[PDB]
Amino acid sequence: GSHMCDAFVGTWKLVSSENFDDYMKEVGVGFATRKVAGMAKPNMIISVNGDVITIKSESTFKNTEISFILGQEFDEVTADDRKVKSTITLDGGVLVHVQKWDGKSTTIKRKREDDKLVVECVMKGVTSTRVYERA
Ligand SMILES: [K+]
Repeated sequence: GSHMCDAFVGTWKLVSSENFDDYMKEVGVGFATRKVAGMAKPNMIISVNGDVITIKSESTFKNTEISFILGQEFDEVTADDRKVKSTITLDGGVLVHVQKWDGKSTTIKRKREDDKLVVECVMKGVTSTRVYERA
């Protein structure tokens, strides 16, 4: 069936993270914003309403929300307030998310492994990995 919904929906709390500072620095985030965001350990709520997928991130620091349809490009406003154009597709069961803006691109993969949800964000060379568990 759509096994995609079952795989992704629910509430995910961050449990580990590597290279995030470096990833943000590369994406262009200011030093103070990088630091506070580095400590924020946000939740990622994923939901599905028919064809429309929704991903929220809530911390005390900052909240964000995207709603989208796979393959359909949409305007997104990132946590650091980049005005970007996003496209999220489903590849092998992985959610691939591309952000284009000002000639730059960054790719965010979200993939289920075991009971975990692994997010890999790649900008130019720099790769960051975050791991989430169901809350
Ligand atoms: K927090």
